[PDB]
Amino acid sequence: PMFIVNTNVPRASVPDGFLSELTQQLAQATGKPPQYIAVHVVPDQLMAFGGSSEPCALCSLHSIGKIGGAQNRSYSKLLCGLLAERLRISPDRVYINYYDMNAANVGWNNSTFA
Amino acid sequence: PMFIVNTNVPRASVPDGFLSELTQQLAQATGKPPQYIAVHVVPDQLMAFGGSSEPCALCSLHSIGKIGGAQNRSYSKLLCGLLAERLRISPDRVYINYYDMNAANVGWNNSTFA
Amino acid sequence: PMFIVNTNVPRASVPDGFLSELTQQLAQATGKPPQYIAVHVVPDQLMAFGGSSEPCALCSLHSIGKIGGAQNRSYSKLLCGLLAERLRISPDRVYINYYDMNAANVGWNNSTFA
Ligand SMILES: O=c1nc(-c2cccnc2)sc2ccccc12
Ligand SMILES: O=c1nc(-c2cccnc2)sc2ccccc12
Ligand SMILES: O=c1nc(-c2cccnc2)sc2ccccc12
Ligand SMILES: O=c1nc(-c2cccnc2)sc2ccccc12
Repeated sequence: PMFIVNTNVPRASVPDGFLSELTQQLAQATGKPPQYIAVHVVPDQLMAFGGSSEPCALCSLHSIGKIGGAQNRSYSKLLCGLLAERLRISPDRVYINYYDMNAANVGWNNSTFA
Repeated sequence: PMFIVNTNVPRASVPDGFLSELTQQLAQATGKPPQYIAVHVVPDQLMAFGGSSEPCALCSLHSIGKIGGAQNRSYSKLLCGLLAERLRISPDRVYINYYDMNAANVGWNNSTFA
Repeated sequence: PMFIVNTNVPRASVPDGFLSELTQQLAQATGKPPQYIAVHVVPDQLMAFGGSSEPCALCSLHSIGKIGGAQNRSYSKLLCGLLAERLRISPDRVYINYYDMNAANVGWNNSTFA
């Protein structure tokens, strides 16, 4: 899986350990091995959410499966929780787009997962 | 809705108020209230379009609905117009990818939409 | 087509000709003229892959067609090869998401390709 967070919160506000925590928490949440989890945090972005430049985040989670109604609610609680606690971003200023990737459309190490 | 523009134009060339204008104009164009609209502008990027490093932009618009043939033509006219007028990017050096998101695949405020 | 690479490799380690090399190689691989190809490289990113911050890349390739099981297996070899040689990234620390875009969902030059 791959999780990306884009935020206007400054780099200095991203705690040491955050990438590791996202990796571990996402491994738990998706049930996929941590070695397959990629995480990408992009601070200091020029962003607005609802016209306001208060802290916000635009995120994506891509996974081959493990994406769906109840699962995505669980991920959103988890991930908004982490963004609120670690980056001090209000959950109502976060969007997370979820993508259920076909294995044939995910490349890795000179092939795909199909 | 979420609009992202990645461009090689420098940050200093992005006019004051650009994210506000994008918010307002996208609210009008999509019919969604501006509170729902998130905008993300990423200048100074290392990019090429057609092998040329002249000003260009790669953009995305994600929305739960309000995506379709005629609508996307209208968004393209609007958005290319703004990138041309405000960032001085030729419309023929802009790609905009449109994504119709299922509500269940959009997280917000500790949960997802439906 | 549009190819994006996000990587923790530093900017100074991205060769000046990489965007052009990618443009040319992707034109050959997709069978699309290079004028249609846009490339975006984002270095210096805060990323981890499998919980490690050794060099890695998260990439996407969007195209109106020319996307599919066999083609994506081929693109992965092409792109892993380029990332390994030019950016010194191990191919097992590369993900590439492939997106077959509907022409109606790709904006360009004030309109879409529909
Ligand atoms: O569910 C998975 N999703 C992966 C993914 C999806 C989209 C983008 N990038 C990566 S990689 C992976 C490797 C092994 C086992 C499961 C997975
Ligand atoms: O106007 C509203 N905006 C909302 C929203 C959703 C996502 C991002 N930003 C804002 S959710 C909402 C709930 C109840 C009543 C009004 C609203
Ligand atoms: O049209 C909407 N799209 C939203 C969206 C889509 C994709 C990514 N991020 C946000 S937020 C929203 C909230 C309530 C009612 C409509 C919408
Ligand atoms: O295959 C193509 N894909 C293009 C694309 C797709 C997704 C995102 N950005 C660009 S642009 C294009 C122009 C003319 C003829 C073919 C194409």
